[PDB]
Amino acid sequence: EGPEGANLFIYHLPQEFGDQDILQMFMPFGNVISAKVFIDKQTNLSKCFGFVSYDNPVSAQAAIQAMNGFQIGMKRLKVQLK
Repeated sequence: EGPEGANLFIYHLPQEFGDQDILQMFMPFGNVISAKVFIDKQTNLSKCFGFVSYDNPVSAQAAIQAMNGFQIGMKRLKVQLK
């Protein structure tokens, strides 16, 4: 985890997405220093939301503007500054 408002919560993820998936999807907006999908630790199933950290707040802002409302797997992502 890093800087500022450089941290994002992403909701309505495809349940099949893992850490690497979310990392690669958000790297186009800048240097991602950590990315995590949250899972139910009994079933190991994704909770369909996760966390992404950039090394700068402008990347996070760009990611929000581009990926909030973005449709993938018949859902629209909800991308939110933490």
